[PDB]
Amino acid sequence: RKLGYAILGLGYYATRIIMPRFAECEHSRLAALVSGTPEKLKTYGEQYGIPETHRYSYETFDRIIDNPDVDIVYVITPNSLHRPFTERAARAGKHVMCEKPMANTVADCEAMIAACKKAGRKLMIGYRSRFQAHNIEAIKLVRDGALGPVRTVVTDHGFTIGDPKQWRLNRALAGGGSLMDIGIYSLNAARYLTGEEPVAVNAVESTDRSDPRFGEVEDIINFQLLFPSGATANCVSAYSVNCNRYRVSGPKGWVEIDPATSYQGQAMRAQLGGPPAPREPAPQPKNQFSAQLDHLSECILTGREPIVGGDDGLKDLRVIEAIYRAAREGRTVKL
Amino acid sequence: RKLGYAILGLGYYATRIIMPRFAECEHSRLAALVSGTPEKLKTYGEQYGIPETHRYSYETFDRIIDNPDVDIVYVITPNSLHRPFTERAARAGKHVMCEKPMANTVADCEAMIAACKKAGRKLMIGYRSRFQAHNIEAIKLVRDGALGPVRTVVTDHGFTIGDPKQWRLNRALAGGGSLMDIGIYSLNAARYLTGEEPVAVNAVESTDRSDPRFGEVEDIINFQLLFPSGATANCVSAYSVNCNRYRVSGPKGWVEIDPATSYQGQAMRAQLGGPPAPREPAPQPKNQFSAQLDHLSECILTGREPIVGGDDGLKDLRVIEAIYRAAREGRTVKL
Ligand SMILES: NC(=O)C1=CN([C@@H]2O[C@H](COP(=O)(O)OP(=O)(O)OC[C@H]3O[C@@H](n4cnc5c(N)ncnc54)[C@H](OP(=O)(O)O)[C@@H]3O)[C@@H](O)[C@H]2O)C=CC1
Ligand SMILES: NC(=O)C1=CN([C@@H]2O[C@H](COP(=O)(O)OP(=O)(O)OC[C@H]3O[C@@H](n4cnc5c(N)ncnc54)[C@H](OP(=O)(O)O)[C@@H]3O)[C@@H](O)[C@H]2O)C=CC1
Ligand SMILES: O[C@@H]1[C@@H](O)[C@@H](O)OC[C@H]1O
Ligand SMILES: O[C@@H]1[C@@H](O)[C@H](O)OC[C@H]1O
Ligand SMILES: O[C@@H]1[C@@H](O)[C@H](O)OC[C@H]1O
Ligand SMILES: O[C@@H]1[C@@H](O)[C@H](O)OC[C@H]1O
Ligand SMILES: O[C@@H]1[C@@H](O)[C@H](O)OC[C@H]1O
Ligand SMILES: O[C@@H]1[C@@H](O)[C@H](O)OC[C@H]1O
Ligand SMILES: O[C@@H]1[C@@H](O)[C@H](O)OC[C@H]1O
Ligand SMILES: O[C@@H]1[C@@H](O)[C@H](O)OC[C@H]1O
Repeated sequence: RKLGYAILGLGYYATRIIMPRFAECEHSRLAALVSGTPEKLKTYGEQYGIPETHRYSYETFDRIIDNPDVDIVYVITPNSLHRPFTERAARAGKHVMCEKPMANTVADCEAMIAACKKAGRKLMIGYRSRFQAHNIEAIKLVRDGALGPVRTVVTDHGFTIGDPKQWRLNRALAGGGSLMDIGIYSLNAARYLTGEEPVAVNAVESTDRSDPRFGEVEDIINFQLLFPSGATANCVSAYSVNCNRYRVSGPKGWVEIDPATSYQGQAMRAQLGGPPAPREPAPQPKNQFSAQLDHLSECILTGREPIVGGDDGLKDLRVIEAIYRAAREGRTVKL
Repeated sequence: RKLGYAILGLGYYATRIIMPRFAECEHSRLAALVSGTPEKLKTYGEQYGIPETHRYSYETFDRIIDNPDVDIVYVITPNSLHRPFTERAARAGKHVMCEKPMANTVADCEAMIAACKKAGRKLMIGYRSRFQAHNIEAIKLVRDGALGPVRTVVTDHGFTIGDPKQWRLNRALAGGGSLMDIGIYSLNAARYLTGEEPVAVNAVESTDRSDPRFGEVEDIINFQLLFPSGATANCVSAYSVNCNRYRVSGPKGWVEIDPATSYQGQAMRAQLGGPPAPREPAPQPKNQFSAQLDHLSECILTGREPIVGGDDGLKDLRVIEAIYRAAREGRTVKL
């Protein structure tokens, strides 16, 4: 009925966003905590009724293999740590939910996929937008042919990042800048809205290296995608402006969401045979976070593959590598 | 005090949009008609009370040198004809308003500029948006520092073009496809919102050559611009989707208009400190078309240079050549 989650990395997303949302889950429960901060184990163990036997440090984490209440490890650490904790979780016989971006590189994703396959365990990447009501509505409008063939996707993701000392601005822990953290939503959306994989990539980077935030990673890196159908995407990724939106357009009309992939507050507008009008999406059973959690559990219960498996995360990293290359080399990169 | 316009090329824009707007002008009046269609000279000549003496064919147009009621010739023909009518107008001692795109090529714009300079006559390009209230307001917000430094401009212009036989879809008359006709608004806006000129250009083209519309010119061509300040732009140009908008963003906020550069219907939304909210622009004394007409007239009366002179048209054609080249060569073109 309910599979047990171990949450690993008790930072902002784990504690403010994910852990409260087991409340609306139907097939998932909070079973264990893994943290490098003993104080957090006490604080959250007490809040959520997690016994000391089900609390782990990073030093004792591998012992989770012996805990049958844990089915899934949800890795919610800085990006460069996704690969080793995923592999350790897999060797501990656990299924894995891994936050985006999946890892720093293509090779690292391949390694993760291989370790989970070797363990005979499922791997899913935290693309919660695939469970969000408005995003699902947009995807379905496209698939139903409401727009005709997709011609353009224009999508902007970014926020004004603050503290220079934080791990996202540290290349060794983040793997890269805005593209790794928030621009990936633009890429991921261009992919699920078209339902295609890009065959050509352009990119331009713009970073003020005198800014205390941007000594190591990039601020803005905007990119263009071409798809086999002829569909195109213009994407923004930024750490110096606030944006969160996409519009997908075809000859028969368009639909947009703004904000598109935020935690809440989505608003959709469509232009489909008349002037633009607000469009309310079909109701979903539960919020995107609880839905994401239950999706992995239900896949395990039914022996099915997640809609956003390791291969989806790998496909993003492939294009991300090409985006960085296109900007570096000032040429169109073919995929 | 009103200067006399001769309207040349009595097509849709001239007769449906421009000529009615002489009504609200304070320094411009309709003085003459130039047309290759005799019945149009009679119909519009009678409607606007233009005497037969002030009606010209393309054959007799050069005689306009001897009409002192004509101060300005407004060229509103297919693009490929902008240069020769502008040059002939200049040699007739007339100032010239020329519709966008200025001409097919950089070289042609340079020739037009030289001809008007030789004549000692002013040349202005029909970038009406520079006189439109919402556009003026966006520029003001940028200039006044409301956004901080411009980081991104995301702008989409396109419409679903119809009849395959029209001159816009004929290379010899149009000089190019969507970029020449409607994508130029994206480019022009990126330039006047930043107040800068691009130093690097990326582009991607997507055109279905089996479509009856697109045997000769491009459908979609999207492009990226990098500016000296670090500002960036992502732009759509399209003949197969409907769009008309821009958002300009900086670290302190953003402002967008959708539709941005239409004949009417502009709506502005801004995010400045708090949630996105409607913004009403400062009122303008008259509509963008009358304002455009009077601007050239007032420049002539006061001995000032137009804010959108020939050099602005030239600057757009320089980037347009670079956009076409970047798409063709699949590399970043430097300017
Ligand atoms: N899908 C979404 O909407 C979101 C996804 N994310 C993803 O979640 C992951 C974490 O993001 P966020 O929670 O915002 O990051 P935080 O910095 O808020 O928390 C990160 C946690 O990882 C653990 N950690 C382990 N080693 C380190 C280390 N060397 N340096 C810093 N922290 C370490 C710590 O938890 P402890 O103290 O328990 O060891 C730390 O609190 C990232 O991969 C991010 O991309 C983030 C936000 C939203
Ligand atoms: N600023 C704006 O908002 C707009 C600008 N424009 C610009 O105005 C110009 C014309 O646009 P539009 O008025 O829509 O085009 P139309 O086809 O509606 O009018 C074109 C006119 O140019 C004259 N002309 C001269 N030679 C030719 C030729 N060989 N083939 C066809 N027409 C010819 C004709 O007038 P006659 O019969 O009198 O010779 C024809 O009616 C273009 O440069 C376009 O980009 C257009 C629309 C909006
Ligand atoms: O002029 C616009 C008005 O018509 C409305 O749409 O609200 C915003 C304004 O910019
Ligand atoms: O980023 C981490 C922060 O989320 C946590 O609260 O304290 C430890 C830091 O490493
Ligand atoms: O209950 C949550 C608490 O555990 C966390 O520390 O702060 C966010 C709250 O929503
Ligand atoms: O728990 C984390 C610890 O393991 C790391 O070394 O420093 C950052 C902490 O958040
Ligand atoms: O930095 C955060 C990013 O990691 C998340 O995925 O999207 C929201 C951002 O605030
Ligand atoms: O041939 C041209 C015709 O197409 C236009 O409509 O009238 C002007 C002529 O020069
Ligand atoms: O084709 C037209 C283009 O020329 C004009 O500038 O913008 C409106 C479009 O309809
Ligand atoms: O999109 C294609 C473009 O790349 C090519 O050069 O012109 C033909 C189009 O089909």
